Amino acid sequence: SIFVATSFWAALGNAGDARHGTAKRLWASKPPVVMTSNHVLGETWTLLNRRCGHRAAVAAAAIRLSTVVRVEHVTADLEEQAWEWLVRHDEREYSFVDATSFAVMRKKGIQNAYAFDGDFSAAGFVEVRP
Amino acid sequence: SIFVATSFWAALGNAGDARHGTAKRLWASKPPVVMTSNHVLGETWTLLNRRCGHRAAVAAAAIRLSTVVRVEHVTADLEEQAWEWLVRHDEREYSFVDATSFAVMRKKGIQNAYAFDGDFSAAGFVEVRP
Repeated sequence: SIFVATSFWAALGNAGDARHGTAKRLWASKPPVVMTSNHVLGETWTLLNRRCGHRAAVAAAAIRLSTVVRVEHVTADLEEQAWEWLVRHDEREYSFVDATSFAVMRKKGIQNAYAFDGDFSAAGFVEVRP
Repeated sequence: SIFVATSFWAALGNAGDARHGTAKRLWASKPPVVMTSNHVLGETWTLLNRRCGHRAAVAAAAIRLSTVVRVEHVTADLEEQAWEWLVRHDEREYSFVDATSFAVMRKKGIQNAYAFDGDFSAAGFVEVRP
C-alpha cells in the first residue's frame, strides 16, 4: 500500500509541474491499495488553485469521490498525536499536514509514501522513486 | 460570536506582521465567545513555523489547549459542504481551509470573523475592524 502526499498530487494534477512525468510514471506502477487524507486533498486543492486556477483544482476535489483512492478522515485522536509529534520534532521544519500524514501512515501500517522533496524520508518513511 | 481565521492568528502570533497592531487591538476588544477550527490551527502552525520558526509555531499548537478558545473539529459533513462550495465558487480564489471556515460559521450562525485580506468579506462575512 501507499499513502499519497500533496507534493505528489500537485505534480500529478499539474501538467506543467517539473515532476509531472515522474509522477505519472509512479502512478502507473502503484500498488492496489492507495490512500490519502482529507487534510492532504484540502492542501492539494489550495496549491493547485493558487498555481493552476479553479478548473485544475476541481480535479483534486473529485478525488474524494473516488472508489479507488481511500481518503482517511483524520480523527481528533490522530490530530492530537500529530500536534504532540509537531511539538517534539523541532529538528526539522514539518507542516501540520505532513504530521497528520505521518500519523495516518503509522495507524495504517504504511511505510511507502508517494511524495517528493524528502520530508517523508526524513521522518522515517520511504518516498517511492521510479 | 466570532470565528478566528488563519490570517488573524498569523498576524497576532507574529509581532513583525503588518497587521499585528490591528490584531492585538481586536483581540483586546473581542467578545466572550471565540471560535476557531482544527484546520485553521493546522494552517497557522505551518505558516508561523515557516516564517518565525518552531518556538513561535508552538504557540499556535497551544491554542488547541485553550479553555477560552473553542476549537471546532471540522466534520466530514462540513468538509463535504466546503467541497461543494469550492467547486461552485470559481469567481474568486478560495483556499480549502477558508472554505471549511465558511462552512463552520454558517452552521454555527456566526457572521463576524477575525480575519484579514477580504476573503471572508467576499464570502459574505464581516471582517471586524476596531
